[PDB]
Amino acid sequence: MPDTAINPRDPVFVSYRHSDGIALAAELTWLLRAAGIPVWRDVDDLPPGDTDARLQQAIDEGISGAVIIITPQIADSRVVREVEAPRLLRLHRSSPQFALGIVNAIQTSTGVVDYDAPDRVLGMERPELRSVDQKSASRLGLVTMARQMLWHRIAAIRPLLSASGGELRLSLQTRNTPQVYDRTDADLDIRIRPSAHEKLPSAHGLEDFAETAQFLPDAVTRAGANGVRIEGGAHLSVSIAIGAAIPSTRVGPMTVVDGRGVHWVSSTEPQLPDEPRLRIVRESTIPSTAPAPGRPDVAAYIDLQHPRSDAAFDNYLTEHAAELVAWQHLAPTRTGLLDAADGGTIAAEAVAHIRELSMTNGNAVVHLMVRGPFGLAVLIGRLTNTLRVVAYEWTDSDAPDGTFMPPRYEPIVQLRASTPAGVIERVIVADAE
Amino acid sequence: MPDTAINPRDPVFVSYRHSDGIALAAELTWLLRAAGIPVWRDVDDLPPGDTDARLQQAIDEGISGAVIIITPQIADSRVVREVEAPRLLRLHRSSPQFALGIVNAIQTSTGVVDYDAPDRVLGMERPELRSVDQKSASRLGLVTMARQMLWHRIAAIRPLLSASGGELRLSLQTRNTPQVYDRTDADLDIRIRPSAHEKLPSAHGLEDFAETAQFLPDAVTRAGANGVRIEGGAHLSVSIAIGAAIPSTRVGPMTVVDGRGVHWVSSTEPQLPDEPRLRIVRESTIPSTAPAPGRPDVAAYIDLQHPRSDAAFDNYLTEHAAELVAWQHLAPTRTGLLDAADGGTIAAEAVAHIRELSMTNGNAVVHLMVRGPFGLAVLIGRLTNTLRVVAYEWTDSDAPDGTFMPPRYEPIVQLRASTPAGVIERVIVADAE
Amino acid sequence: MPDTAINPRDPVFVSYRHSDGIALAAELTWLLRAAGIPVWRDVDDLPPGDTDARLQQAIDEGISGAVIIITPQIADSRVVREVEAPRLLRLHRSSPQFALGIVNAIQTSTGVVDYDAPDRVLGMERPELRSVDQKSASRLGLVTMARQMLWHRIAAIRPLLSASGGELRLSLQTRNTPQVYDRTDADLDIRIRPSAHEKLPSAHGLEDFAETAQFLPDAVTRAGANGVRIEGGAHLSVSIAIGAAIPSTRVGPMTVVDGRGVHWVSSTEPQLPDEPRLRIVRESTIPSTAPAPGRPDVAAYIDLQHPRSDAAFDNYLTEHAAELVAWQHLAPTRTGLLDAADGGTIAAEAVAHIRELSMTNGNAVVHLMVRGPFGLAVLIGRLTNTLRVVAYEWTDSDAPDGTFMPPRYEPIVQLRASTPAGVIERVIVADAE
Amino acid sequence: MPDTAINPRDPVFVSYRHSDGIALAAELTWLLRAAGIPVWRDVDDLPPGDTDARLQQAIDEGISGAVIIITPQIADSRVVREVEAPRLLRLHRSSPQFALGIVNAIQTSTGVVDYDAPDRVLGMERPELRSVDQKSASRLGLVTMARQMLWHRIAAIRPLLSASGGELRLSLQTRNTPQVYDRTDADLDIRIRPSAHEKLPSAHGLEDFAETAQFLPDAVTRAGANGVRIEGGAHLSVSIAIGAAIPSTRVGPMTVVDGRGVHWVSSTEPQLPDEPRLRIVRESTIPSTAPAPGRPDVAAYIDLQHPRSDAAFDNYLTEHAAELVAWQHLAPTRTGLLDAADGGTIAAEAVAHIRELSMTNGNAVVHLMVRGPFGLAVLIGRLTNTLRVVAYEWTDSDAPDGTFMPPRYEPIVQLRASTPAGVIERVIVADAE
Repeated sequence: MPDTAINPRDPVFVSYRHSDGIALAAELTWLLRAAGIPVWRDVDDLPPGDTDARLQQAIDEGISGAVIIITPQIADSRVVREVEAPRLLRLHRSSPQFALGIVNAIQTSTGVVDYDAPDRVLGMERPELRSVDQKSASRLGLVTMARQMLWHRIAAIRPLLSASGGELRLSLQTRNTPQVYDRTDADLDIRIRPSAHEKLPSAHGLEDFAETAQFLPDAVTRAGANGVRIEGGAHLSVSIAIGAAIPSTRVGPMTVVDGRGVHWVSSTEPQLPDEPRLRIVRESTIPSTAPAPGRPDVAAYIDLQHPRSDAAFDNYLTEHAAELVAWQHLAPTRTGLLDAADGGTIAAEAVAHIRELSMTNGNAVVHLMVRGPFGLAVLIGRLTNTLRVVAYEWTDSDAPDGTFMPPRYEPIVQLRASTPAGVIERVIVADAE
Repeated sequence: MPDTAINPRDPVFVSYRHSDGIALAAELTWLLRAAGIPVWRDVDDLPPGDTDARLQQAIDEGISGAVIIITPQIADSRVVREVEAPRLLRLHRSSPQFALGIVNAIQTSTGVVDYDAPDRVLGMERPELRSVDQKSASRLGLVTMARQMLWHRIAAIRPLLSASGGELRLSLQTRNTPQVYDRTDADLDIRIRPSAHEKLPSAHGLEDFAETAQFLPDAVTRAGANGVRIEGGAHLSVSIAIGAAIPSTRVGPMTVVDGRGVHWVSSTEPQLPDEPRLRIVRESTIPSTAPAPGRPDVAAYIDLQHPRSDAAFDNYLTEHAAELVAWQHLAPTRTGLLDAADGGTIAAEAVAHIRELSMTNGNAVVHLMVRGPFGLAVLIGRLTNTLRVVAYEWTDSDAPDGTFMPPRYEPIVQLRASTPAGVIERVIVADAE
Repeated sequence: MPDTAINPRDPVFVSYRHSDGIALAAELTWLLRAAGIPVWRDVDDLPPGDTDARLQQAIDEGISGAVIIITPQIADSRVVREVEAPRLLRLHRSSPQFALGIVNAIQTSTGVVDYDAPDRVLGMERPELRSVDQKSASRLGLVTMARQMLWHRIAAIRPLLSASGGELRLSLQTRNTPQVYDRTDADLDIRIRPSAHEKLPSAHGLEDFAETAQFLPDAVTRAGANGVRIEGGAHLSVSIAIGAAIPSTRVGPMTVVDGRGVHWVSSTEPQLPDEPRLRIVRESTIPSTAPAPGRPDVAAYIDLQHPRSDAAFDNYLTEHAAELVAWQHLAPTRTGLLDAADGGTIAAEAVAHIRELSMTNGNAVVHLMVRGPFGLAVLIGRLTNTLRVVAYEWTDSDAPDGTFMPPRYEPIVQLRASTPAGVIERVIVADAE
Repeated sequence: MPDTAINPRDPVFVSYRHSDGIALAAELTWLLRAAGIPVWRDVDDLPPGDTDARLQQAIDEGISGAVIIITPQIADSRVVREVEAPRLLRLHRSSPQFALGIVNAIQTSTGVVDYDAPDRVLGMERPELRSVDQKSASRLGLVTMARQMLWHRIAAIRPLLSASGGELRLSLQTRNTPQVYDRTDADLDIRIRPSAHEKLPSAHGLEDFAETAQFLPDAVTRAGANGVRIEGGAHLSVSIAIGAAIPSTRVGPMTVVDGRGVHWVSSTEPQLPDEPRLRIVRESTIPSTAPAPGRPDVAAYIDLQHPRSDAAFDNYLTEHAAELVAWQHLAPTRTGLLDAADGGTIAAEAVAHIRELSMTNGNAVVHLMVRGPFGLAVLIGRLTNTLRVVAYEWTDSDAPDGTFMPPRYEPIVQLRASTPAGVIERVIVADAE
């Protein structure tokens, strides 16, 4: 019921019902997942039929925090009344480490949030919910509630992090479907919706990761970790995004582990190494008759794997050579896959090259393309701070209408590592729908 | 009687009442963060759950100090008189080295500080609130009480530093969003408020750091440490500002950790070393009829990155070429990243050229543009004891209205280093907010 | 038995209430700090908490000496009568190594200090407070009681130095604020009030140091130290002043330590060294045509930091070339920071050059004008006994009116080493505020 | 009581009271300090505290000798009667090697010194003070008391000097303030009053030094020490005085160390060295018709500092050239300071030149004038056994009227070494200073 029931790295339960409930709960769960939460949802995973016993067992299995949604349908709904609310409230009142989150959606007549609204909808004989801190069912309010919940989880794990060498562990995948057990032995578990475009990440998911990315630096600095560890490795653009979220400029040498269990460590900041592992395969030369009307643009491409797929990059250049000031394509000079030990130095060389292009060519925004291991993608996205970065993703997929296109690079996000208001400045990617 | 009250490196509590206290509490917590005091406030950090219960566990966890904002609305305070304040009073009565700070907004009709008002509104039958120290409700008063709180924290940590370490660990950060657990295993933890422009320190937070820059050297001299240690990173203008606040003239050897786990040592005052690891890429020799009457302007550009970013500095120069007497560009001779071992001598070399350019040109203010790592910049601010610095940071960000503006250097602080009034003499940055 | 009372390095408590108390004790605190005794003051240092309990704790932690200021308002005030006076008198009765100072501002028709009055005014029925010595609440008597406190401190310390190698330790600063834990492991702590004029010290501070200037040589001779060690980093003019206060004639091998924690040792008495380490960059030649009547004037400027700043020296010359018989400019021959033992040697060389300037112009007062490290300034101040020194402070700061004042030197202090009346013959600077 | 009161180095107590006692106390205190013993006086050196318990502590900690000054007002005072007098008599009775001298301002109606007065006025029951030695309250009686007491101190210190490598150590510092802890690890501690003219030796202090100057050669003889050492350093005129107070024939080897901790050793009776360390710089032939009317006058100038003032000496030459018969100026051959090893040889050469002046011209007094380290001045005074010397001291100070007079030497003292009347025949300086 106390410590035996509460575990800092445990999933978070969400309670809801009906159309407004399902809509707000899906938004809340996706945003919270983008914040790095482990979450438990009924539509996520349940053996149907006697759902009451399964819900009770899942709650008893250890729930780090709770989320409560307030709608009149909640008052009408049976499950929220008795199946889980007594358990959640009991675990709240008994265990301090446990957290209870309540979100109000009915709103008052005037339009202010009602603090005592949960009391009538949940029907508790003793209120204790008005005294509970409550956030409105607005996108800013919802992301603020995710703020508080993620920071609570960081607070809970903080003694363990101080014990475990101060190494904060993150798990990131956009491909993995929603799953409660998707949580690993990791402090934060960032998951983003897999899109129907089968290679692009979801536009809604990247909007949510934009809203929640500002907490990632805050989550890390709350963790009190001298180092940051990332396991998994999402799509290349999302990897650049999570790198920009936690730059080595701010805190920590980042060691990234891929799904293939390879350790990508951090060795240094942007640098041209003594022996260059990368080379300048292709560059651009152009005189500008009208240089930089508005913002200048620099697009660059990185190859970290020996097979060369320049055809799509050539198509991108043919489409957009006029806009970009200069483009550079890099490849590994050494034969064989990039060494795990020297991964940080390879990332340093790549980011140093992109820094050279951007800074010399007018401090222009970088249309970055990374083709390499997800850990290295995170590493380069990590080292870039002063560069405004726009990440592109590989797409060999058909058209949204289902027709053939040439291998095309498409934009995902516009990144800046130093933005307090989220490293994802804009989700430029079009929606799958 | 908890021992955690004795623990000095614990956050300081603030208690304020709704609207009447929101402004005073916000200003007080901002000055506390700027002074280096870790603080827990209602807006930043309520872990989800019961507000009264969460405050209870947060206070029981351990607070070195506590401050109460006396406002007329406390008479109707739902949480203060019930749980928030009685725990504070119990801790105050419990242990000697615990801080209870009183800020009173309920001014007497005469206009003097009202000693009896906090006791009356707090509702405590004991008149101990009259005998406790109490400061007025104004920016100067809030700054003075934050002075007292900082002095109490430093005094509590002083025997620990005298017995072991001999190094005062000041951690300053700008883009860390205000939060209680951002405090690290350090003595004093400086934080500023992040704002929208994503590269300029917030004008309000910068003014707070200006007020507390009177106090930070006092923090050092009260800690009694042989030297000063910094762990973390901040806006590079704030880095120059803290360097001015902690000049080499006062503080021993100063070891600065940039958040990467690598620490920059301080070696030697402004000198041109036997080997010039830093060269002058561009030097200014242009004759004007006379130097501009009034304060002469000097613009020194010191970029420590081999990736050259000349666009923004050239734009600033063309903007101010007529006004400034002379300009100097300093970039490292060696292509590799600068080593931590000689970082102190490198910063000494940079400040030596800055002083050459300033004193040779009529002993003028130096418009400092820095691209170096955090430790090098804070050392550069450290060694500029008599030279006058105005720090600039780069903005690829568009104008506040959204219209593009080319890469620009914009002034943040006007530093007259090592000043009793304050090392940030004027907050020259104009942020619309 | 309280081992804190027998600890001589502990601060000194001053008790004072109301307007007369604040004025008299503020003057007394400035005199005590200028003398070297660390002091604890009400207004400047109250850690936030119950003021009565805070004074209890402050008295408990350690008090080498105590001072009570007596006015009728002292009899009126409850705290001065009750919270601290019983503790002070009890510790005075109990422990031998404790000094209690009683200064009376109440004068009967006779006008002599009222020996009996403090016992009744303080609220103590015992006439013991009459037996203690007393002095008038004027500048002269207050300075006398300050010298008595300093002499008691040195008397208590003397066996400790006699055991600890006979090295008297001082820590002296001009721009740390009124502080209690300012005390390092230093016998005397000379702190001069900073007053809102940046590089310029306070006229009140220098005057108060002047009143206690004669005590410093007396402090050294009472300490029975083979040589004096000074930590610190005061201003350059105050540095010359303090050096002249403890001249090379009276103390012997002196190791002055700056804020950097590097030892500037005393090697040799003024001489022209075998290798000239100072070069006469700019010298004035003129016959004695219309000099200053009676007393000729000479200015010697020494800039030991290689960055040459002759603009303000040029302004000083243009202002005062007429009365000045000659001026000599001293700079180091080789570029860099000058070594410690090299520091003693260059101090000897600089004083030799200044002596040559004074005698060649007819044994004249020297407008000594130093731009160098604190230890060197203290050493040149120390070696100049026969010579008379006028010390400046390098205004590079704008005037309070806002009008631009070119970099200029202010005639702050007139110095004459070995003067029994006071090494600060007259404070030349106007009031800071 | 242990032998801790038998130690001779620790000071001697003097007791006075009220108005008639203060003048005798001042004269006796100054005359003992000129004699060479450290003396403790009430108004001089009482640490802050209750005067009764402070006298308790001062007497109990260590006291070699005592003085009870008998005045008509001693009966009225309470403190003298039972606070320190019975304790001093207790120590006198218990410890044999303790000195208690009695001076009587009470005069018998007949006119002889009153032996029986101290017993009744002091309050003692039994006849005690009649048996102990009694001396009148007059300059001759006071100096006779110093005779007896210094001789007792020397008798006590005789075995210690004989055992510990016989060498009689003296400490001399004219410019130091009245002090009781001024004593060093020295047999005698000669002090003179500080003068308000800020450069001149004090008129009253030098008068007392003249009165007690008979004692010092006798003190050296009675100490039974082959070598005599002077410490602390005093005025160069007083340095010549202290040197001539111990002529060459009466001293043997003399190792003089100033406050600088550099040893000046005595080498030979005045001789001209084979290699002249100090050379003639300007020798003058002065033809004065009818030379030596009565007795002739000679002046000599020995500046041992490489910087040559020469201006005040030129003023002396202009003022007194007519009556003067022959004058000589000696400046060192080697550039810089005078080396420690050859100090005795340099002094011998200088005195050889001085004696050449004082003999070749005729039987004449030399007006000796020194710019040299304390040890060489003392040695020069030592070697002036036969020739009669007048010591000069320079003044750059403004005249007491306030108007300026160019650098000047004033006639301070005329010396004739080894005389029984006193080495200080006259204090030529006025007594107004």
